[PDB]
Amino acid sequence: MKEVNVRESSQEREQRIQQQWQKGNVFQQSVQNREGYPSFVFYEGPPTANGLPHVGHALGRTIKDVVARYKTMTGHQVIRKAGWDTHGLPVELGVEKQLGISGKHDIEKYGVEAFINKCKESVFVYEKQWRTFTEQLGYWVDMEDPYITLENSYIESVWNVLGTIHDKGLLYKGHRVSPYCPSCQTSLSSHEVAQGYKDVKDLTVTVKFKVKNRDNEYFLGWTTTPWTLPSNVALAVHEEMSYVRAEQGDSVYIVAEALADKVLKGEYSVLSHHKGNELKGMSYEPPFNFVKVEKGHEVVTADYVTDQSGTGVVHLAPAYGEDDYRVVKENGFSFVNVVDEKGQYTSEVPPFQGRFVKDCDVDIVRYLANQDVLYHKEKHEHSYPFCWRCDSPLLYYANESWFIQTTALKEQFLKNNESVKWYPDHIKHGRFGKFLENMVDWNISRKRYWGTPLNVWECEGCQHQVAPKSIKELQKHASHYVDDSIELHKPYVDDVQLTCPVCSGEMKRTPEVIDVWFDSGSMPFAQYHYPFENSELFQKQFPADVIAEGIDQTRGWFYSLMAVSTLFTGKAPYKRVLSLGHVLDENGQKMSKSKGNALDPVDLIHTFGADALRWALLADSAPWNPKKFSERVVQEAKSKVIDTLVNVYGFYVLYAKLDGYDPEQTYELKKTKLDEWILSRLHSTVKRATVHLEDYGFTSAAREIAVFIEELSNWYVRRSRDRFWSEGMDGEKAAAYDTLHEVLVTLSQLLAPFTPFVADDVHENLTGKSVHLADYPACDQTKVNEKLEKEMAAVLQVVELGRSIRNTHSLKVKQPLQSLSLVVTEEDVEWKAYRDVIKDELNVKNFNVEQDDDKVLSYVLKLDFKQAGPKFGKQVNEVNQASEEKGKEFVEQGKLSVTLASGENLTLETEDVLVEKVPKEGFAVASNGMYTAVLDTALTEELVQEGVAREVIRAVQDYRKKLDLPVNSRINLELSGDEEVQKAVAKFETLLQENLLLHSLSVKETIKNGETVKVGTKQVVLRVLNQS
Ligand SMILES: C/C(=C\C(=O)OCCCCCCCCC(=O)O)C[C@@H]1OC[C@H](C[C@@H]2O[C@H]2[C@@H](C)[C@H](C)O)[C@@H](O)[C@H]1O
Ligand SMILES: [Zn+2]
Ligand SMILES: [Zn+2]
Repeated sequence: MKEVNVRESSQEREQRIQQQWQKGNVFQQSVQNREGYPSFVFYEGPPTANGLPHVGHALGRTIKDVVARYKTMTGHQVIRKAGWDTHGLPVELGVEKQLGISGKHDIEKYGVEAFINKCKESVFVYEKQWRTFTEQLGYWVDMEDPYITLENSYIESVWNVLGTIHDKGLLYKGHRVSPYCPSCQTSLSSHEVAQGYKDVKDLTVTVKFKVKNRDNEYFLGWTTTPWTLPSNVALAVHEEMSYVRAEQGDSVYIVAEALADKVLKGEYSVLSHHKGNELKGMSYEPPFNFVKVEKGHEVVTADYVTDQSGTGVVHLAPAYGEDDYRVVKENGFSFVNVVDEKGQYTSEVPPFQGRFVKDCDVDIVRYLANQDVLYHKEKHEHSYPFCWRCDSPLLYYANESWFIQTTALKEQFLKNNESVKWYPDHIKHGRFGKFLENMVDWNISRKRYWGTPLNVWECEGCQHQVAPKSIKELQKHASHYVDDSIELHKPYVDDVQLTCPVCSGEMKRTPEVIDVWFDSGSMPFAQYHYPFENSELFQKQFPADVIAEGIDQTRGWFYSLMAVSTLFTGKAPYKRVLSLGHVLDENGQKMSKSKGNALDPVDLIHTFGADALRWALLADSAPWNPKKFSERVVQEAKSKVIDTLVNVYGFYVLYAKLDGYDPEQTYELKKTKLDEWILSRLHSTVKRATVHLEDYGFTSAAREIAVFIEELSNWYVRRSRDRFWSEGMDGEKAAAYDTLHEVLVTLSQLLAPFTPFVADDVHENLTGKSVHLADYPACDQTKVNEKLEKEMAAVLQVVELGRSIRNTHSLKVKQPLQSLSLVVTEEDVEWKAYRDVIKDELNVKNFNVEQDDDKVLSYVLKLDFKQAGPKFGKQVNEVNQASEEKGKEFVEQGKLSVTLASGENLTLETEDVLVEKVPKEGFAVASNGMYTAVLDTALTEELVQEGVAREVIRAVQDYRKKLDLPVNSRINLELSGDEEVQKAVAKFETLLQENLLLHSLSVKETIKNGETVKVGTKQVVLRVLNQS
C-alpha cells in the first residue's frame, strides 16, 4: 500500500487515477472481461460539439455512467457508443449570421458548396472541450469511434429507412396550416405568436353567396379576413343548428335562427325553418370565380360551427385556416392556395396579383359592394398577432411539405409505449401517452441547405416517385454516371437525375432536407450502418434497455426514436426511460444562456472533483426532480461523502503500515460489538443499495451509502481509535484491522458506479486490482444482526441526549463530568455491553442505568384547571396538592393514580394532574422517546483540573501534527504555563504519560524559542527539542 496524503487535492487524485486507467487499459478490460455475459444496452441522445457541454449533459452522462458501471459489476457486458448530431437548423443559422447573408438568392450567389463547407466547419469547434469534459467526468466511452450524422454511411442508413417507409406508401406530399410570417418566410410557435400581439382597426364583412337556381336567395357568411374570399371552397353549417330563410324586401337570406336578430340589419320575416343537415349539398355562387375549384361551392356540415359568432354559415378557404383545411379534406373538396410564400396573391387572382393580401382588404370590400354581394360591413377593433422579428402581420398559411403518415400506425405506437417502463411512472400515460393520443403526421421536410437530403426523386414527365435506399440504388437508377465517392449532401445529390421507370423521363430530387429529429431518431439503425454492415452488432445492440435524457425530449428524441423504429421495424426501440429535470439555480430559476446563471460542470470538476459533482447530481432528489444547484451543494457532497471516506481510508493506511498489518496473514481475532455492528451495517447497506439500484433508484442508494459512511467515520472509527493506537497486536487490534479492511474493500466496490475515482484509489491500493473490474458485492446474511443494529441505535440516542445536555450548558466534551444516569422502562437493551463506549463518548465517570427517578429528580404536582372542569372543589384540590411532598408525588407517578383526603372525604385523581420533574441540585435533564438522561453538571476543582490535563494532551497532539511529526515517535517536550496548568500537569502526570509518546516532559518557568498554543482559553508555550 502506498501512503495516503489526505490533503492531496481532488484534481491531483483524479488525474492520478486517470493515469492508472490508461496504463491498465481499464475501460477496455472492463468490457472484454464481460465477453460472454448477457448484453446490457443503452443509447445516448447524440449531442453537438458546436456548443460547450453544460450541466444538463453532466447530469445525463452521470446517470448513464452509473448504470453502465453498475450493470458491468453485476454481470453484464455494456458496450458504450457516442455520436454527434451535426445537421440541424441552428448550424445553418449560425453560418448565415457569420456570413451576413440569407435566403436562396444570396446563398447561391455565395455558392451552395462553399456554404455547405462552412456548416461542416462549424460543427466540431468545441471538440477538444468535449473530450476534456468526457474524460474528467469519468464518462467511459471511446471518443475516437463516434458515429457522426453528416457521414455518408450514417446518411445511407437513414435513406434506407426512408426508402422503406416510402415503399409502404407512408411518405407523401401535403399541406399544413400554421401561423406564418410572410416577411421572414417561416412558421412561428404559439409562444412566438403570444409575444407579438398588437391592436388594430380593420374590416369585417357579411357576404352574400347566391343559391343556384333560386330567385334572390343567399347564404350570408361573415368573415374577419376579406382577402380569403377569392379562395372560397365551401360553406359550413352545423348539422343540428336551426337556420331560417329570412325575407327582407326582395331577397331571402339564410342564417342561423339564433343569430338572425344580430346579423340581419332591419326587420325580417321568417319564411321557414331548417336544420343545418337539410342545407347540406346546396350549391351556391362564390363572390369571386377566377380561381378554379374542381370540387366545392356546396354547403357542408361540420361539428365545430357554433351559434356564437358570425352567421352560423362559415366561409372556408382551406389554405388559410386549420379548421378550413380539415373540413374541406373531410368532404373530398379541392385544396387551393392562391398566395405565395411572401403573402402575395399569385397569378390565380389576376386583379390583385403580386399585392400583399392584407393590403387588399379595402379593395375587396369595394368590389363586393360594387358587385352587390356585400350585405354589411363594420369597423373592427381588436388585437392581431405580429412578427416579433419584423412586426409584419402574421398569417394563417399552409406551406407545401412532405409528411410521414405516422397516424397510419397510431395503434402500434400505443402498443409499443405500453411496453415501456417510464420514470416517473405518470409520463407513460401522461405527457408522453397523451402526445401519442393526439398524434398528427410527421412533417419531415425542411427548406434549407444543410441536412440529410430527402431521398425522393420525382419524374418531370409523370410525377412518379423513386426513393433510392442506398448509394448503389442511386447509381443504378441515375441517367448518368455517379461516382462511388458521391457525397450524400446538397448540392451534390441535386445534380443527380434518374431515369423514370414508368416513362423513362428525367427524375429530379425534391429540394428539401429532412427534420434533424429524424436523423437522431434513426441512431439505433444508422450508428452501425445497418443493414449494409454490422448486422450481428446491431441486433445485439437493439433495443435499448434504458435511455436517460431530459423530459424535454418527450416531443423530441423520445418521440423520434419511437416513431422511426415503429415505422421501420414495428418495435419499441427502448425498454425504459429515465427522464431528467432541467437544472435550476439556487433561486429556482432554470439555468439558461441568456440569464448567465448556469454553473459550468468543468469549473465544478476543477474546484471540487468529479466524484463530488457526480454525487451532487445523484443525491437528495430523483433525476426527474429539478435540482436547485450551487457550488455549496457540491461542497457539501465533497465534505460529507468524498473527504470523509478519504480520511477514514488514510487513517487505515497510516496505522496498518505502522503496525505492519497484512490481510494475507491469519491473526488471532477477538471481535468487539463495535466490529460486529459496523460489519452488520455494511451488509445491510449492501443489501439495501442493491435493491434500490436494481430499480434505478440512485437517490435512495446514495442516501443509504451516505448514512453508512457517517456511521463508519463518526462512530466506528472514532470509538475504535484506541485499538489502532495500541502497542503490540493483540486480538482486539487485529479484529479492528480485519474489520476496517473488509469495510473499505466492500464500500469502495459499492461506491464504484457513483464516485469512480476515489472508489478505485481505495480499492486498488488495498487489493492491487481496479475496482471497476470487480463484481458488485453480495450481502453476507450471516453478518447481519438486526438485534445489534437496534441496540446500537438506542445507544446512539443516549449519546445524542448526553451531547445535547452538554451543548445546552456550554460544557465542552473535554471537560469530564461525574455521571450520566439513564432511566428506562423496558429491559430492552443490554446496557452493560456499551457502558465503556458511552462513558468514553460523553466523558462521564459513571454511567448509571436507573429504573426510578428518586435519587435524580423531585416531582412537583399542580392540578390541571383545564381538565378538572367538573370538580367544583378547587379549594380542596388546591390544599390537597399543596419529605411527605416527595413521597406523595413519587407515589402518584408510578401508580398513575392518586387518592387524597380533603377536609372530610377522599377523592381519586388520575389524568387531572400536571407533573413537573425538577432536577436535584446540580443535575440537568433531557429526554426523547423512551429515554430520559440526567447529567451531573456539578464541576469540582479536581474535575476542572482533569479537563485542563485533557486539553494539554490535545494541545500536544495538535502541535506534533503542526510540526509534522510521525505519530509513533517519542519526543522530549518542554511546557510553560500558569500555576493552574503546572499543577494540573503534575497531578495528572500518569494520564499524560499514558496518552502521549514522551521521552521526557519538563515544566519550565520560561522557554527559549517555544511556540504559544491554546490550552482551553489559557496560553501555554510548548517546545519539542533534541536531547541525547
Ligand atoms: C436537463 C437538460 C438541460 C439542463 O439541465 O440544462 C441546464 C444548463 C443549461 C445552461 C446552458 C448555458 C451554458 C453556457 C452559458 O453559461 O451561456 C436537457 C438535456 O440536456 C442534455 C441533453 C442534450 C442533448 O441534445 C439532446 C439530444 C437528446 C437531442 C437528440 O437533441 C438532453 O438530455 C437534454 O434533454
Ligand atoms: Zn418576421
Ligand atoms: Zn415518368
